[PDB]
Amino acid sequence: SSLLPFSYLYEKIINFRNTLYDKGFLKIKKLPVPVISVGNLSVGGSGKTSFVMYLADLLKDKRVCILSRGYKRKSKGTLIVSEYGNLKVSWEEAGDEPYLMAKLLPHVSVVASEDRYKGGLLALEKLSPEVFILDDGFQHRKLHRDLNILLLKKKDLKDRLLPAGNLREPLKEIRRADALVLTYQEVEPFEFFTGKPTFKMFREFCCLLNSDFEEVPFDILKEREVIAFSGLGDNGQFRKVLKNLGIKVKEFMSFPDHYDYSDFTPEEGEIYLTTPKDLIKLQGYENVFALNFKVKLEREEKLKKLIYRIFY
Repeated sequence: SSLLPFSYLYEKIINFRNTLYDKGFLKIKKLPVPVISVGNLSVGGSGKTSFVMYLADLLKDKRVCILSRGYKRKSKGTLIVSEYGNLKVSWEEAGDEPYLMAKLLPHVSVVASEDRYKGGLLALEKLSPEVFILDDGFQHRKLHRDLNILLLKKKDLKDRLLPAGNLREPLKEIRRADALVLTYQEVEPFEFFTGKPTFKMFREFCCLLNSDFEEVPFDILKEREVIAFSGLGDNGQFRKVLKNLGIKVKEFMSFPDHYDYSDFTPEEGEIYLTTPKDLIKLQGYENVFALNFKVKLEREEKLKKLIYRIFY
């Protein structure tokens, strides 16, 4: 209960901030080329990362560049992670999120930068792309965006601001979005009424991903028990997924959050499962995999059309 005052305080700061942006007291910068945004209001499991990839496949016909956050100080403030598939740095230097994104999109560039506008400059100069994509840039109002997509899960509506709840901004800020994406339909379906474009989003278990991030069937799991493991405190969520899919787990294994899997030595002739985020660190050990979900989006044709109009 003692956290609610802080929440009230936090609300004042955030609303004040947004207010400044609403009435043009703070500058919103513009890039010479189009900019699409993807984000959400809360912390924790979001599904934004899933959408970005799906989005990228819709722009396969064009020159795409991702503008990642690349959290932390150990960046220049700007850095090129991938030149259309080709990784130019290590996962240690680039971070887990951008690196992973780079592999999953072999035909797309990735740029890590705290400041996105600065990321754009380097982008246009060297890679010369046609379109940008902001992952988790809904709060980043510093940079203008033609298409501001916002993601919402059923939990978000029933949640509160930090530090009590999980929201970073009040639900009233939904209005800023140009289009909505209703997430987690596969477990908790719901509708939302705005007048804005709206799309129902499902995630479905499709296959596995090996270390080279090439798809392999999940039939290999049948009639075999597996040894699952997770690098951090996501185990409660990870196990839940394993249980719902109907995968038989003989044992679970948890590791320290910062564990880089340097000293692990896998038994021969055994199958292992883990998270994609951790899989990137296990290139070489030829019998470990990760779960792979793909986005099933209704009214796909309409979404492209939404996207297709911003290029003029």
